[PDB]
Amino acid sequence: NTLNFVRFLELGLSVACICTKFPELAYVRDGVIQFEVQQPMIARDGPHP
Amino acid sequence: NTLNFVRFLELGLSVACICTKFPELAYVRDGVIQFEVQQPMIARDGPHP
Repeated sequence: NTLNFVRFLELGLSVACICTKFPELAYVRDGVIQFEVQQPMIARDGPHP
Repeated sequence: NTLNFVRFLELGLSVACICTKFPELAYVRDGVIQFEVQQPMIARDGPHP
């Protein structure tokens, strides 16, 4: 018998991740990702600060 | 992220009010509005007034 080979991209699970190659991953000590998120405002009056 | 800007008139609440600009509102002591409603009547007989 001959096996049926699966490629990772053919699967439906491949949508849940963003694959990227990186040859110099053995030299990396610690990687970080930064975020900047702002929020809207509601203007009111009365006994509300 | 980029904030999404909402304008008041684009809402469906804007049909519930008639907005108008008024620069000298702070010099209004007591703004006033009137109504003049008339009513019909029924002609009848008998010893009624």
